[PDB]
Amino acid sequence: GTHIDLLFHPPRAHLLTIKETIRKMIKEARKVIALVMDIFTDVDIFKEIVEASTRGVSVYILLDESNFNHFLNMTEKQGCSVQRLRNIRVRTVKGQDYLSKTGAKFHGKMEQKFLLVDCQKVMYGSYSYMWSFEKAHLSMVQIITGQLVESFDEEFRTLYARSCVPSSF
Amino acid sequence: GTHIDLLFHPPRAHLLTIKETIRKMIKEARKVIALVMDIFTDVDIFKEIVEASTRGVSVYILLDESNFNHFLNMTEKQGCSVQRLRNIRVRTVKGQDYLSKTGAKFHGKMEQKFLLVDCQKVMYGSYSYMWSFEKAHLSMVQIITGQLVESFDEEFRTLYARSCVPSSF
Ligand SMILES: O=C(N1CCCCC1)N1CCCCC1
Ligand SMILES: O=C(N1CCCCC1)N1CCCCC1
Repeated sequence: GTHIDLLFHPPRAHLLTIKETIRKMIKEARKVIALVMDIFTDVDIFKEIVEASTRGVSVYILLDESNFNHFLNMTEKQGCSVQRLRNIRVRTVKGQDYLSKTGAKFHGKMEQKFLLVDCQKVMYGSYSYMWSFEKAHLSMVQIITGQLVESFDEEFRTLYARSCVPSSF
Repeated sequence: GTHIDLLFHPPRAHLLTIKETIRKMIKEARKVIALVMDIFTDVDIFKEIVEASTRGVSVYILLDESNFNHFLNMTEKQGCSVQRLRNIRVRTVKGQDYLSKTGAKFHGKMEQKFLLVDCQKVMYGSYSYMWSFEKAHLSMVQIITGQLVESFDEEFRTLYARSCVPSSF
């Protein structure tokens, strides 16, 4: 009871691009959007998310901690104060703590990305929401429906519990 | 007609780590191993692949072109001339060609990571074969059996057709 389609960028034998399919999923959302992403600088996908939030959709966004200031800078350059949108909550996730060769204390990255809409559909894969994924790289995603969506829901809730208010806020 | 399980690193309720499951999948290979990977520097996984090849398994490895020298540096440190193992073929894959504002022509990366064994089982996800994914980062994979495996086989063949002999070789 799980169904899976594959999409690629650049595209193959499918009608829509990965980015057009991301916009579609966000426009179709009626209740909740849950996003986990490492780098988020795409202005067009951000605008879709904000519009969803003005419609009354609750939006929860989990970003990798090291790269967060790239997202904040984009929203500021768009003249948005993302802090003030009540229907969106943005929080950061760190990787593991570790000691380097020299004994310094660092943390790694959250290498996870997926979009979960209305607890019924997931896009999961290697596509990051930034210009380099449009113009420079090859990538792929899965569009997932059915029972496996519950597992993504559970994982989102576990990451949300770990996540923190961004230090920049 | 597809079954999918999830594994995480650091590990959650499941018995084995991602790295232990990779070693397992390789040891269980009877005919063919097909691997697509962005960076490969983990010696223990490389030892497993070489041992599979000595028992007559055919091994096809596709590596992101921009990161290839990290692999080559590892195999040489280990005292292995990988280009002399006839049951292993290593080839590189480039991202898209694009032109920067300075005019110089560059290419991006292949952002794709999966292990396909005997045309029957796939490990797909965000885990790269390097020390940072053991000690520093949070990552996840899918373990896939059934009809979806066929789509991974098609994609492998498509990337293999695109791929090139590495310039060092
Ligand atoms: O409403 C949700 N969930 C439904 C959407 C997918 C999984 C998360 N959460 C978000 C995290 C704070 C607790 C409520
Ligand atoms: O025999 C294979 N395999 C590829 C797909 C998974 C296993 C079977 N190939 C490798 C790619 C070039 C031609 C032969």
